[PDB]
Amino acid sequence: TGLDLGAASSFGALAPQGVANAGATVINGDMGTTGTSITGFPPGLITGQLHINDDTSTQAFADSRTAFVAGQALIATVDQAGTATLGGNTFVAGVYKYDSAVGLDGVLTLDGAGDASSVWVFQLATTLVTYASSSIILTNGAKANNVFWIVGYSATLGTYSHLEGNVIANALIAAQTGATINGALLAGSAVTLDSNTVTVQNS
Repeated sequence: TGLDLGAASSFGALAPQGVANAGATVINGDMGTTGTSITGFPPGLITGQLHINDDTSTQAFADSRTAFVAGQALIATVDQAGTATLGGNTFVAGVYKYDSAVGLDGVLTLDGAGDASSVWVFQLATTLVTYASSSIILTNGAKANNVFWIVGYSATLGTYSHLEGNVIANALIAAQTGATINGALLAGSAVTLDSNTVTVQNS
């Protein structure tokens, strides 16, 4: 019960209303927009293909929204209700449902429990915020590309934070200075970046 990102699966950063970057960002992956503005490359750099307003962009965007729809349609296996904090937890495979704003301060561990095909789907009804130097850790087989952050509004990643997983946001994804991602940023409005490293993971 992982999500298929389709043509989006090679993209480190994808958004309809553009990507804005500052600083020596490195995207180990493709980057695109169905709009026409990318700013800040250079000093940002990507290793893969740039797709600005072309067929790949259109298709990748649509698959990203498809994946988003699926991520929200899954039935939760853990209901976290109003819990506001992710940090300080170890979570095995699951569809975790949170009803409002969540933050990650400290360390969230994802425990593959011995099984590499472990899947996490975080259904975050509203915002995700991670804090400065917060981190997500993988253990016992957990793979980043089997982690899905389904963000009902927008995500903000804290300065020097580290995130594992595919971030699929309904609206904005803003990565603050020095945040690093093993995963992808698939936004419904814009992606903004500052001196980030985003490294697309496979399975």
